[PDB]
This record gives sequence, structure tokens and C-alpha cells, in this order.
Amino acid sequence: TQQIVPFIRSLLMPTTGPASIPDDTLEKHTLRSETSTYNLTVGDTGSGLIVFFPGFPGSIVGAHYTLQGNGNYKFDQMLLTAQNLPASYNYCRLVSRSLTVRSSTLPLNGTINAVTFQGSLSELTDVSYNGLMSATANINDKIGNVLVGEGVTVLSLPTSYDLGYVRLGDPIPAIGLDPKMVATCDSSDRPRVYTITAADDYQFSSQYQPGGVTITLFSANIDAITSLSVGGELVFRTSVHGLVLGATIYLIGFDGTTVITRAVAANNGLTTGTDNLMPFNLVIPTNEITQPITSIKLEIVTSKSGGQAGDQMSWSARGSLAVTIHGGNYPGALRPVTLVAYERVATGSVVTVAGVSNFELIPNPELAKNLVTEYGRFDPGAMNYTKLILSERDRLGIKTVWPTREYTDFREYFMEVANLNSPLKIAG
Amino acid sequence: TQQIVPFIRSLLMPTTGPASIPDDTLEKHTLRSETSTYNLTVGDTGSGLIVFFPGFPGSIVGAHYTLQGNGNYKFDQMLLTAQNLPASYNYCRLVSRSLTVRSSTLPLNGTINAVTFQGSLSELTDVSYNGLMSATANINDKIGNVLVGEGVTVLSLPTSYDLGYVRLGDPIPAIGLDPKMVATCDSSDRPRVYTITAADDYQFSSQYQPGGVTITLFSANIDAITSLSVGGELVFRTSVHGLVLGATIYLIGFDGTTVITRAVAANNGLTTGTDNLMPFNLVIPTNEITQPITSIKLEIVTSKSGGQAGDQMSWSARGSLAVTIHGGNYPGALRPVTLVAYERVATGSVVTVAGVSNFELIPNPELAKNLVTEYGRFDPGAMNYTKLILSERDRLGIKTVWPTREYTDFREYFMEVANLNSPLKIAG
Amino acid sequence: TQQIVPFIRSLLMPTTGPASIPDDTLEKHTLRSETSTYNLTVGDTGSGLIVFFPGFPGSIVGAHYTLQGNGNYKFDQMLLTAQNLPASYNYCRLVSRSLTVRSSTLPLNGTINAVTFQGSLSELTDVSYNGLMSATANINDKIGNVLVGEGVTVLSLPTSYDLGYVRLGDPIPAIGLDPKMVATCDSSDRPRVYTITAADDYQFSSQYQPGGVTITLFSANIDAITSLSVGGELVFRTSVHGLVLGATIYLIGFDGTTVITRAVAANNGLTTGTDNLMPFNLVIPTNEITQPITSIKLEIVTSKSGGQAGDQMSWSARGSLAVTIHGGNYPGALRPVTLVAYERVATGSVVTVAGVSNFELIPNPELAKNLVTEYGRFDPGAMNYTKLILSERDRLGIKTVWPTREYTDFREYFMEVANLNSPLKIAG
Amino acid sequence: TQQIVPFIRSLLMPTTGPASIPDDTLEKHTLRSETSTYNLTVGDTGSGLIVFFPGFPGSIVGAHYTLQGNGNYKFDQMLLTAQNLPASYNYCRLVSRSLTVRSSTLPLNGTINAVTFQGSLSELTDVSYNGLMSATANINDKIGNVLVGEGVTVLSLPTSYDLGYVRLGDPIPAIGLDPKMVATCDSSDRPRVYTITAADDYQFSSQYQPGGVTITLFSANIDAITSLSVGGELVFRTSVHGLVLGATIYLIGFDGTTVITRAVAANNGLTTGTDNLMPFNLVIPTNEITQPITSIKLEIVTSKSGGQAGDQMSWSARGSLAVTIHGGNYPGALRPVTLVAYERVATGSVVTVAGVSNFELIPNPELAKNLVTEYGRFDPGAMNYTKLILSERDRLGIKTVWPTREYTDFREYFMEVANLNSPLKIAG
Repeated sequence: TQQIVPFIRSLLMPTTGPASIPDDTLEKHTLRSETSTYNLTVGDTGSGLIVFFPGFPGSIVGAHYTLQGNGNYKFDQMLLTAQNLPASYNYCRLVSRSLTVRSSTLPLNGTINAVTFQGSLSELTDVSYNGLMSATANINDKIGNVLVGEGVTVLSLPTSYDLGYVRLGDPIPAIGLDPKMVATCDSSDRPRVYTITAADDYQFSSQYQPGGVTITLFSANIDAITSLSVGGELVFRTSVHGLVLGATIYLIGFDGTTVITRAVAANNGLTTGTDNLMPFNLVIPTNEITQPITSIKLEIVTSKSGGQAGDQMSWSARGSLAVTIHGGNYPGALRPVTLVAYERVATGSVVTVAGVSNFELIPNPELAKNLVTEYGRFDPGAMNYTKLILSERDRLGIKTVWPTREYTDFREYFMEVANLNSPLKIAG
Repeated sequence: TQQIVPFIRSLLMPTTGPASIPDDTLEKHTLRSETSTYNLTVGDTGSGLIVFFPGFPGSIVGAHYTLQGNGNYKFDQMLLTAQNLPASYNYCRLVSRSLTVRSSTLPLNGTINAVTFQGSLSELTDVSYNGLMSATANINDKIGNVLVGEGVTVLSLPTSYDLGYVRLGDPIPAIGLDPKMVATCDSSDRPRVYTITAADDYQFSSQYQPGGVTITLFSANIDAITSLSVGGELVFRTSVHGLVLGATIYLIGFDGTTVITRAVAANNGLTTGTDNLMPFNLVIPTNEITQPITSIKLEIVTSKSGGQAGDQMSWSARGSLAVTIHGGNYPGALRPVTLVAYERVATGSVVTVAGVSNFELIPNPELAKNLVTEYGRFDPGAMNYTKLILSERDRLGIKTVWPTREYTDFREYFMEVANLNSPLKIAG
Repeated sequence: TQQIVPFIRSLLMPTTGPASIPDDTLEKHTLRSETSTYNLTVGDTGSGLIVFFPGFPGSIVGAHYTLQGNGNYKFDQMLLTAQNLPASYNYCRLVSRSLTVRSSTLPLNGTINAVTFQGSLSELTDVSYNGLMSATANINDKIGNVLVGEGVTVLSLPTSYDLGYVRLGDPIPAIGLDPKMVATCDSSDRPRVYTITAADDYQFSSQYQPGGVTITLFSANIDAITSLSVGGELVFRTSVHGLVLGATIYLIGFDGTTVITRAVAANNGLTTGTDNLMPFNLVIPTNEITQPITSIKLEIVTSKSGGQAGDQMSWSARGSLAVTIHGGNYPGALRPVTLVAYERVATGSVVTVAGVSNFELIPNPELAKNLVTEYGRFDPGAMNYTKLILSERDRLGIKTVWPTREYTDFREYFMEVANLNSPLKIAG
Repeated sequence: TQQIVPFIRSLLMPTTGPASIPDDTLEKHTLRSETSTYNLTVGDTGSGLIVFFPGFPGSIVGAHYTLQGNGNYKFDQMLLTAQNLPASYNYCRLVSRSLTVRSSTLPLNGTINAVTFQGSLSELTDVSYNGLMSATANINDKIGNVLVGEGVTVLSLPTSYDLGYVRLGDPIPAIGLDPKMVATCDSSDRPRVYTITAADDYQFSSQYQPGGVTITLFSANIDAITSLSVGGELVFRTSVHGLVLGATIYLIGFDGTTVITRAVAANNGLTTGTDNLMPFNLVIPTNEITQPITSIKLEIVTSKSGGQAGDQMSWSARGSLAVTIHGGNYPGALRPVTLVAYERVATGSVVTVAGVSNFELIPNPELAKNLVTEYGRFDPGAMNYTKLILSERDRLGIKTVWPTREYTDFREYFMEVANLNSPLKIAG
């Protein structure tokens, strides 16, 4: 270590400030840091879960959920950046990030368990306080029973560099008749695609009922935080006359609550001996998503025009759907997820979250008039040193989740050289 | 500088020839240079605007517009590469590019203003001769009142390396009944997505009128040069019987002229107390786009079957659309835009554009039979030197827009070493 | 670092003592340190805001405000220096200053957010606990959710050196008939001037009403802590006979409460078809200002001598005013403002403020008889070292707001050399 | 010269970019460059005059005047900065500036004469094409008969460093009833004060006349570009009954046209054997000043209520006025003035002005949320080198007005070292 490599200093200690990433991605950008401060309130059970998205290239930092008496979680609020980046910048890239979770007030207060899972939120098999501990085999990606008073620090380690600049959900110039009109240029690069074969000649059969018979064709776990779109088509075949179908797609949250409900086809009559097409042309905007989506399901209501006591309704469906979450496969947008769970904490106490997030940004047309952009500072060996450090990650003890006390000791063990400036003022 | 780094020589002086990009993107390719020569004719006002796409990975170099008496611009023609690359190659990657704009004939002739904006064409706030000067805060990305006789040189600096190979709009083998059938494999990687929430329970209300009442629901600025597609769905609710809707999407150009007009739904009757779906399944091919698209708008016509004097027509719309321009977020396809504006130039004089564009290409199946491809020439320190140069960009005076005189002086200040060949013929 | 530079030691650790500023401002002065100790009491909401003026060249250190249930702040008291400097010195200059804010008693107690804004108090866009965090883009000028028990330290970094000596509001020898007569020589150098064009042929129109019709012509945000003066003139034109005007200027505080109310013109009759002048010759002394002024507004009352039911009163005003706060533009008198906000703190607990302020002073005629003054100690490289330090401010982590724990670690990391005295007693 | 001193590079070649000033004025600021582009049109006489304010700490760069057939000049327009600085920043400081004036179009075209006067505009004794040449004794501050086709370059040399930050005429938050209300915090530091003793017992005497007898009491040359205020008081004594006075202050421009007219006292009756006070409480805002003010005069109209053929009106005036132009004495706000005069140029041809202005700025509250500020880059010997250069100014040929050809040769003779970067990429 000669002095200190700006990037490494930033990667390991985000609270220090931003630094350009030493990869081959050469863009004229600007560096900024955004703080995240939140004072969460503990529920009745005294247990909760904070879902962090350490690699998210934007202002969405995470989401808080409180555990309830019945065992289910309840969405509280989204953890964001001090200010909304998309309102001022168009393109973004994540450099480093660290967050600390600890208790600050009391009405001494429980413990914390945390892990860094290498997958999206819905892919987790167990999200219970104790279950987390087995989300990864990596020992430096998990930490157990840390006193809340002490706190836990979440460090964001990379999941591949040389990633392109992600476009934020910035508002694009537009005018409309509707006051609630929203037009944005969303994160598209590197989209994730879920392919659900809802039915392959599925035989439906049930007796008549006033109001209709409702069934849930399928229910799969998908993940989404920002805009997504659903495409595909289901074909229905029938022998019975006068059958009317009703289809609705539900986007469910982590807490099991319905986040978004869209009617795919309401009041659709079926013709006998012919293919009845039911297209899916859903486009869900970012502002409509109030909390991370965890699963998607489709309900189909079958009703008859006439109807008696026992008419036996029946149809055959065949078709596949394609759920496409824009920019979903971009490393960090959904991929790495760090969970910080706490329990036994006093009811009514405050759990404080404080962090810093560093980005490489490109201002929007208006701000670009006064914001100067430049190419990254050049310093060879920065990337090599980073690769070296990451290579010896386990033997250096560089964790993704740390007990704040240990992280503070790491901040002084490391960064031992801050030698002001050698004879430059006495140089001549 | 040991002799000269092939890449740096190419980056700073594109007119010299092509060179492989020293990033981690290892593909067997071939290097070619394509010239661009145009003799534009000056309008009545003597003022015009040339929109350049310096980082475009293809044969589209820019577009020329002439300013008219009423103050609006008028599309002239597209500035392209000597020959159409997609006709001979499938994949492409941009290396370097430089273009010069100066007057050559006269019926002494005005000045030029130019800037390099870090965003797409429609994102610009001011496109007037004098307004440009404030598009960027960067001093080396703007240049003012340069004599047209002298000329201005546009240099293309990078906006991130390690970019994948873009697929050109190459024609794909296909046969059809229609003679005007076009089948191509377009630029898809890194798509840009605009999400427009056209209405959220928007209440429409107006009296009957023979022919119908037309309204413009919304109008947003989007950008597109190559193929794009529009998806989404609008849901209409009504209480009045016998209402018929007509919807049309218009893709407007920079000059305000309609480039592409597509009817989304013509003659669509509305049912009372039910959700009336109006799907959007538009796919606009590249050849249909005659000039850069700047904005998109949707018009809805409401007509009644019966009709009297005062029937009061009314409906409620709710829905979001998703405009997806293929390969839009790929750095250079739409992102950097350099504008060269000129004024006070004599009417009828010739404004000459001359440039060279260097690419890394992959031939199509037919040409690949005689075109040999190889991996880039290896020379360590090429990328590092590039990063160094770009790092000290401002203190070196490396501009994106130069006064030709200053650029020529830069070509000799730099590239001082062209030492033929040291004792190689006398080596042994 | 050779031993330690007296100035740098003082700048970075004000609690150490005073040191002369190494600029070109050579005056015979004396160095003194003044402590500031306060035990603020927390309100019902448990949230408050402390406004600091780190660069103030005098005994005014800041002001405390408590947040109330309705959301508005309420002035508590002014934070001052142990003793009133103007009572003993005439001229002053600020060297360094540090203050610490932390809880000391409890009836464990909330958190703190702080930032250093580069502008006066009224220029702030958001003064809420969470809003502060976005007052600056600079990461070392903000700090979030720091435990109150731990505390936050406010360090005063320079805003330009080579500033002249400011004259304190010292009492000047004078005798009068009034016992409440106050005569002082205020801070004048570098005055700030606000130019408010209240009206440009503004048309007033309203019906008669017993008592008069009152309207607020304008309301602008201005800043003032010490004496200010208001000048200018408004011209009124009218067609209606017997109109009487009443004008009053109000100087509003940060908490929205009226601090100073001055009647500009009471009972002023208007003449038809002639220019009616309404001069502004207001001079507000320092002792009349009980708390920082945030905005200034002008109310005009229009009443008629006769009066009926509907007489329609009307006049036309045209004129500009000039608010001049003496010594307002002197760096530090109003410019830098550091806000320390706290919340979730127990009601009734004590928030302790402790700091030290170092000055370069010039005694008044009486004290100058026993106070010896000398020119600054000469030591070359002091200013250069300061510039070096300030230059590498971000990479050294020199903040304006620190979490007391981190500031204490900084006090030992730095100032590592306090080598008593090398062989001077054994020299000979 | 080791490489090149950032400041010196900026001072001598402003078109290169901004650099922090190496004085003792340590403020956290940001550096920006603002272009100035104008295409002036030549008058009928083919002669004109461009008045430049090289040291102006703001967006006002100069003013253009055309010479007319009768010999008087006629204001054309103000030469400003690309964008209005006060709209985005609050405080400013000038670093360097250069402007070039040359012809670009023709319907070969005359010559140019230029000089740099060490005083404000109105203090010039001769402003004719040939008269300028004698404005200074300094040979490097004047240049004669330079071909317009070639051009003249205006370089801004310093007039004292260690100047404080000037506050721009930024709009301050305020609300009013009048739509044309303007509230700003103007440049106050370092005000200029003109003291005019209009009369010392001046005896007036003239016969009656219907309408009144108008006389011009005095007319003095003063200078102002931004807001100013007029104070003072005139006392009138008389023996004749029923005398009515009318007073009006006129602020005249460079072209002799009235810029601002304010009625001081209209319809004022005089009482016999008593002191009749006529106060001056004028405050002229910046937006009301359409062109530089050159002189101020006061007209007094004396009319009688009765009136006959020969009543002989008479009064005695005694009093002094104080014209105070805010921030007038700040070096550069009014002080140095460079005049560029041209003649014999073809009528209808274009005279192009192009320049760059570098500043040290402090963003307003809103912009400060995303604009990062830092202390100047530290590099000892920068100021010393500057003093050295300025010391040998005459023997180095560093002019304030240059023949563009000679300035270009100076740009290459100097700045010979732009050695990219010595073994830093090969360092290790």
C-alpha cells in the first residue's frame, strides 16, 4: 500500500467518499455520495427483518418488514437514498456502499442475525431469524447473534465489474390530458425473463354457481422492484355453450399482501370448437410498485349466462406466459440481497439505520448544464490490487456483514497510512 | 510514448486508420475505415443545425436540419457512411471517429457553434445556435463562433469501453409473398425503456359532434433512430351507450413533422359497466424511420353511433404504456450527441462534411468466406495509456469539438514520433 | 510536521488554544479564547434544531430552537460566548472554533443529524431533521443519525483568509436624556444588500371597509443578526379622493414570530393626480433584534375618510426598496451556517453544548491601557501547510461536523508529536 | 516552468479553462468557465465601440455601441455570459478572461484600435477611435490599427488579488402582490461613493411662466452598471409666497440617452422664512438599468400658484447629495475598462466577439445540494511565479490588448511543455 488506493479506500470504507471504478468502462461521469438515514420503530413481537439490496444501482436501498404475532411479516416502508437520484441524473453506476443497523432508543435489547444471499428475495428458502444463518455456506457472508446495542455493519462487495451504466427511472419530457400521467425511461439493459407454462391442455371441470367458480391456475415466485411487463397468451377450448371467463393477474409482495392487481380479460365469451385467445399485454410502471414483488399468480373465473343446478362447466387451456422485469439481471438490481433480522428487541424502541452509497453518475439534460463530467482518475494497479484483495478475501476477513465493533477495528487496522503529504510544500 | 500506441493514434486521429480496442472484449474481428462525404446546401435563413451521433456503432453518422423563416427546423437528409455496413457485416463495434464541417463554395460566411451533449437528442433543453453553448458545463466539450471558412472538427471520445459487439440491422434470409417484405436482425443488446402512464382514471367529458371529438391524451419525448416497439394497454370505462373509439400513435421527428403514424385501434365500441381493453402491439421497423424520432403522442377520437345536439360523451381511462427502443441504452446508439450549428452563412453556399469512422467488424456468412478475422493485436499498456490520457484530458486540451485550425496544430504537436524503423534492415 | 504548526494545531483542535492567522493581514493584536457552555432543555416532541454560525467574528455562536407539536419551530435562546466581547474589545477576527453537542441527563436518547450549509439561514430549502442531509453535496460537511449520547462535534473550517478586522458592536462614548439610549459602532465592512422591487405600477382595488383593508405587498427572505437599515421609496397614484394609507414593515424570525415591527407611514393622505411619496428611513439597532431574522414583509392599510357601502378604493404603487444588513457579506457573519438537529430525545433531558472560540482581538481604549498587543508570531510555511491540508481535505477526512467519537480518534491520530523540548536545557 | 502552473496557464490563456487563484482567500468553491458569443452588426458609418469590463466579477462582460452620422454613439446591446450566473450561484470571484473581436462576414474591412483604461467608463477624456490611443501611457495596454479581419484579443490582467467573494445579483426568496416584484441580494462589499454639493446658498431668479421655469442644477459623471442609491437633502429658502417646486433626477447613459428617470419631489409648496427640506431617498435596482450609466443630473421646476406677467420667482438652495453605487469600488466591477473601437468596416458586415470567462463560484442553496465545493488545489510558488511574471510584464510582452496573430504566437512560444505524463503508468 503506497499511501492508499482511492478505490480500495472507498470499497472497504464507503463512508469515506466515492471513487471511480478502475475497470474498462470509460465514461465521462461525476462522483457523488448519498446518505441514508432511518429510525425504524419496533413492532409488538419485538422482531423484524430488513431487506437490503447492497448492489442496487440507484436510490432504492432496501425495505423494512415487521414480524407479527401470527408469524407473517408486514411491510413497513422502503429504505431509500437521501434524495431521489432519477430526479437529477439519468445514468448511474454503483461504486461502494455500507450501512449500519443498531438500536438507539429504549422505552439490553435483543440480538441480530444477518446474511448475504446470492440471489433475489423470492429465491430464499428460509427467511426466519434463525433460518437465515444457512442461506450461504460462506462464513464471511453471515454473522450471528450480535447485540443490537452494538450494531451490525453491512458492506457491499462487488458482483462483477465492467458493468454498463444503468439508466435510472428518470422522468422524460411529456405532456398529457391526465394529471396523473407518468413517463419515464427505465432500467432496461440486462433484463430478466421468467417463462411460465401455465397450462398444457389442462382440463377444467366444475358445476355451475351464481357468480362463477374461481380458481388459481398457477402461482410462481418472481422478483421485481422496478417496472416489469407480462406477455404471452392462453388458448381456451370448450364444448359447452355460453361460458364467460374472467382473468386477473396478481403481483404479491413479500408480506403476502397484494401489491398490484390487473384484470387481463373481463367478461370474455367462449365459442365452441374454436381456439379462444386470451392475450397478455401488461406493462407495470415503477411508481405502481409499492413494495418488492415476490410472487405472481393468475386467477380465472368461469361463469355461465344461463345456469341451472348441475350444468357442469368445462374448458381446456394451453399456453405460456413471459414475465420480463426490466433490468432484472443487471448484477445488483435484484441479485445480491443482504438480510438483517432482529429479535427480542423491546417494543417501541428505535432501530437506527445509517449508511452511505457512492455512485458514478451522469446528470440529466438540465443539470448537465452546470455539472462537469470527466473520465476516471487514472491509477494503474488499482484493479489488480482490488483483485488481489478480493482473492484473499477469506484470509483477510473481509465480510459483507460485520459486527460493528469488528468493522471499526478493521477501519483502523487498515488505512494505517494517511501521511498528509510528503515534502511537496518544501519541494521548491 | 514509444513510437506510438496504435489505439491512441487512432482515437486522437481517426483519419489515420483503425486499430483494435485494448479492452477485455476478445473477439475474432477485422478492422475497417469508412469515409463520410457530404455537400450540404444552405437554406434561405443561412442558418442550420447538424446533429451528430459520434458514438453510433454503425453507418448512421448524423442528420442535417435547416432553420426556416418561421423558426422551426426542417429535416434535410441523414448523414451516413460511404457504404451500408449491415449489407456486408453482422456485428460491429466503434473504435474512433472524426468529422470536419466547413464551407467550400460561395454564391466570409458566418460562424459555427458546437457542443457535445451527454444525452439523446430529445433530452436537449435548448437547440438554438446560442443556446447550445450551455448544454454542457465542460469547457472542452463546447466551442464558440468559429469561422465557417476555417471549420470545426468533431472528435469522438469514448463513453465506456468493454462494450459488446452490436448487431447491425443486417437482412436475414427470408422469402415472402410481399415484394416489400423486410426481415432483419436488429440491435437488441442494452435496450432503453420508456414507461408512460397515459392515464390513471382520467375523466373525459365532451358533447357530441359529427365525425367525433379528438383529443391528445399525452405527448412525451423519446428518442429512436432504429427499430422500436410499443407495448401496454389502456382500459376504458363508460356509462353512455354506443360510444366508438379511435386511437392513433404518432412518432414525431426533430423538425416536428410526423415520421410514423400507426392506428392502434380504429372503430372500437364500448360496453357499459365493463373493462374495455385497448392493447398496444406496435413494432416499428428500422426502414420506416426516415429521421430521428423526438417525441411520441397518442390521439383518441370519440364518436357516437346515434348522436343528437347535446348527448355528453364520457369515458374513464386507466393504463400504462411501455416504449422500448431496441439497443437504445447501448453507449453511443443514442447517448452522446454532438451538435454543430451554423448561422449567417450565405444562402446557396456549400457546407462540406468530411470524416472517417473506424470499426471492429464481423462479416456476414457470405463475406466471412473470404474475410479473415483475427484477435486484436496485443500490446500491454495501451489501455493504461488511454486511461492516463483521458484522465488528464482537460490539462491536455483534448476536445470533442475543435476549431479545425487548433486540431491541426494538435496533430503535429502530438504524433511527433514516426521514426520509420530503427536498424531492422541492418540488424542481420 | 516539525513539532506542530501553532495555527494548524488551533484550526483542527480549537480547544487547544488560539494562534495568529498566517495571512498578509498584519495587525498588532492579542489572542484570546472564549468558552461557550449551555444546558438546553428538550421540548415535548423530543426534537429540536441548533443553528450554529461557525465563522461569526464575535460572541454570537448560534441559536437554539425547539420543534413543536404543530410542526413549527420555537425560538429558545441565543447561544453566546462566555462574556460579551464588544464590552472589552473593538475589533475582532476569528481564528478557529469547535463545539460539541451531546446529551448529559435523562428523566438511550435519540439521534442527531448535522450539516454545514454554504449560505445564510433563510437560504435553506429544507430545515427538517431528514431534509438537512441534502443541504450540501459534500460528504464531509454532513453526518447522519449519530447517537446523542455519543455526541457530534462541529469544527469550523475557513471561508477565505486575509479578511479584515471586524468591528464588534462596541458601545461608543455618548450621553443622552433617555436612559434607554444605546450608541454603538457596528460591523460595517463588507455589507450585504437586498434590492426588493415591491411594485411596478401595481393596481390595487377593493371596496370600502370600516377600519381599512390590509394587504401584504411582498414578503422576501433576508438574513440579519446584527443591525441593518431599510431604504427606498414607494410612489402611490390614485383617482379616488380622501384615501389614507398605513404602512408597516415586519422583520420575521426563523420561528415565524415577529421580531421587529416598524411603522413606515401611519395616517398618510393621498392627493389625486400627483405622485405620493412614501420614504423608507428605517435603522434597526442590534439590541432590538432578539433572534435571527429570516424574512421581511410590508403591510399596507388603505382606509377612506368618508366611506359608504361600495366606494371601491384604488391606488397604483411603483418603487424599490434596499435592505442593507451591515457587515452581512463578511465571510462568517451570515454565510456559513451549521445546523445540528436532534430527535427522539427524551422529553426533559438535557442537551449539552460546549465549545471554545479563538479570536485575534484589539482592546477598547480603556483595556488597551493594560493589554499589550503585538504582531503575529512569524513562522513561514504555516499558511502553505494550511493550504496543503485544506487541499487534501477530503482524502484526510477533515470534516465540519463529526461524530465526537471519530473526532477524538482524529485528535490522537493527528498531533502525534508533542516532544516537550529537545536538548535546550542541556544545550549549554 | 515545471510542466505548467495551473493558474498561470489560466491567467495567460483563459480559453484553456479555470484554475483556483493562489491567494490567501481560502473558500470552499467550484471552478467554472462561461463562454460569450456575439455577432454584432455594423452601422451605417461603419464605425463602432465595444466597451469591455475585463475584471467584472459576474456575467456582465461589456456593452456595444455604434457610432452614428451625427457623431454620437448609440447603445446596441449588453455583452453577457452564456448564462446568467446569479440564477445559479450566489458568490463569485474572477480568475481570468480573454475575448476576441474580429470580422466574420462581408456584404478588407477596416481597422481596430484598443486600450485598457485604469478607470471607469465616465472617467475617460476621449473615446474616439483615435483618441483612445492616449488613454494610457503604458505601451502594452494599447494597440493600433489592427486589421479587423485579423482581429484583436483582449486579455484580462489582474488589478489586485486577495479580493473577497462578490455576491451576484441573485434573487432572494420572496412573495408579493405585484407580479413585477424583484428581490435580490446585490453586490455590496467595497461600495463607491460620490459626494455632490449641488448648491451652497445658490440664488435662483427668474420671471413667472405658465408651466414653470426648468433649470438643471448640476450634472456630474458617475458610473454604475448594477444597483445604486441616492441620498442627501437640499434645503430651500424663499421670500416669495406660493412657490411650488418639482425635482427630477436623471441617470444618463454613455450614448447620452436617459436610462432612468426618478421624480424626487413633485408639487412641493414653499413656506416663507423657513427651511424647506427636499429629501433624496432613491434606490435604483439592477434590472432597471438597461445600459451603463455615465452621468447624473438634477432638474428643478419652479412654478407659482397665482402668476401674472412679471412676478420674479426666487429661492435659495443649500445641500449635498451622496450617490452610492453598491460594490462600485470592488476592483473590476467598474475600475478597469478595455475599449475596442473599429472603423472603416463595411456597413452590414458582422463583427464577431468570442471569449471565455473563468470564475470561482459558490452555488445557491438549491444547486449547493448537488454541487460539491472544495478548497483550492495547493501548489506553492504559484503566486510567486505570478508575481514574477507580472513583474517582468513589459519585458515579456504580456499585453491586455493583442493583435490576435501575436497572441496566437504567444500561445505557442509559451506553454511549450505539455508532456502528457512522465513514467506514472510504468511506475509500478
